[PDB]
Amino acid sequence: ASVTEQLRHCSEILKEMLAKKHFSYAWPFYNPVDVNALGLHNYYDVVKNPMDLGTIKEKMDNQEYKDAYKFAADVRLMFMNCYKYNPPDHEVVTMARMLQDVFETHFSKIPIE
Ligand SMILES: CC(=O)Nc1cc(NC(=O)c2ccc3c(c2)c(-c2ccc(N)cc2C)nn3C)ccc1C
Repeated sequence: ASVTEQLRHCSEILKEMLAKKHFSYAWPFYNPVDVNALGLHNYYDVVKNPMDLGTIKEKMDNQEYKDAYKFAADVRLMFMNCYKYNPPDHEVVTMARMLQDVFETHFSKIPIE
């Protein structure tokens, strides 16, 4: 479990989160929340550190993650932003949790801290 091998598995996890099979619930998370289109103008009063898969993929491609756990922190931040902002019963929370189930299932293969 070198850091290279771990970062390689994190790239595979991200590819899986962006894969076609999950599009039906992952699409709200591909790009920054479109606050202006949706009219969610209190979003930035609640969420001070936005994150989305496109941002994570740009960081991964730029070699910006030093280890698997910094990658995990950014992925989990994207999900926590959704859970912090949206009502727990909301449809986008259901979609977020489905995408998180994909992440957590695969991230379970990464050695602990
Ligand atoms: C404090 C507050 O007002 N909460 C709140 C929020 C909602 N939410 C929506 O109405 C909504 C509709 C379509 C939406 C979203 C949210 C999001 C979204 C937003 C943020 C994050 N982080 C991730 C995602 C995927 N994407 N799409 C396509 C409704 C009622 C309340 C009271």
